[PDB]
Amino acid sequence: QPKLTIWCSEKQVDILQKLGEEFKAKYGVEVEVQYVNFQDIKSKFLTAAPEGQGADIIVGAHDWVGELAVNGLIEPIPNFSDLKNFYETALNAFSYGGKLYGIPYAMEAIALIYNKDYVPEPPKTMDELIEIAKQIDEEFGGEVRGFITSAAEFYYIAPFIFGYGGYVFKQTEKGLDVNDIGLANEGAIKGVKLLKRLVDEGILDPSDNYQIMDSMFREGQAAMIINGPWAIKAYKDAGIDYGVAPIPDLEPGVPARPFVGVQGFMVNAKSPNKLLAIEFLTSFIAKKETMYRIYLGDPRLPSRKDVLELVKDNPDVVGFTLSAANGIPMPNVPQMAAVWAAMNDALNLVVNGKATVEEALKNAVERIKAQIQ
Repeated sequence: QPKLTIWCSEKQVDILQKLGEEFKAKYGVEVEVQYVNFQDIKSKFLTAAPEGQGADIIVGAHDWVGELAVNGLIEPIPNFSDLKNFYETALNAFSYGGKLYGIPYAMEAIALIYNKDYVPEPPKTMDELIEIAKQIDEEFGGEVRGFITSAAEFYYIAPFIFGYGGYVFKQTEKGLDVNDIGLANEGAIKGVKLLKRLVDEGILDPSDNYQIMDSMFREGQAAMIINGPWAIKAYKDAGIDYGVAPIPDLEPGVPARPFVGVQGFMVNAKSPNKLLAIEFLTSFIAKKETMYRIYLGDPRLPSRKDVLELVKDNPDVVGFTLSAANGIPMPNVPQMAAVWAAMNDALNLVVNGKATVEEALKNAVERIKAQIQ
């Protein structure tokens, strides 16, 4: 009795069970499908897969790909034509060393979230956002914030840094070059100079952080914020008439490029059944129709362009997904772990007037290059 085991999320079980039944009828292979918590998946896969007890297909975060791939535990996915229908950044997020290592089903990035009671129509550029923030600050006498984001937090400032051509690790045809760090190039400096300008013009406060951004918008005291899909239901429950759009273009023709987190299916490279696993993954799971069902089961930003077309009657999903499509995957390699605190520290120095952008970014990249060695 040849079989495939899949560890998946709770909202995928029924879809994957039915799909596996189709697979069994076409290929004679039984598909056993099991809900496993995201946390339990990475850890149990690392310990079980080396002993031949790993599920044949798992779900997981794109962040795991570098480790899983170098340890030889997940299998490269050969190219197929239907891949043209996936967002480039979803595929890139599941790619390592110039090879694809999974089929993404969901993306996550931040975008412009705005209170329609204060901003009927969202700004198309950052200059327009700034004008609008100003008028809100200077009218409702500082009980309503015109614009809030987490000012000293790298994850929230990234869209400015990357929009202008900043980058963490250079993206090449053979993978991320961890020795080519772009967090202090001209683009990167220009992005953080934008941040600094926001603080200098009194639009952002150096104390601004996530809690303040999130609570003020929920409580009707913020016109425009930059946040992700995870926040929206508490704003919905709180009766905010909110919209979602991409982060305004930095300047004409220069989109903001936020970090993007991606969830995907991966094949066990130790599986005795990996050829059939890859067939199930590429010919069944990866299909437009299946990916659409997956979205209906758990409405996360789709990894496929043709699935977005099918669900775009929701205006939120469009604004978020367009933001994610322009974004940059959080690097899926272990050298990223050192980057966050060095960048958060740099940004902190900038917003509190302690170091110049040029200097804060040069030192952060010095600190990072040193930690990687």
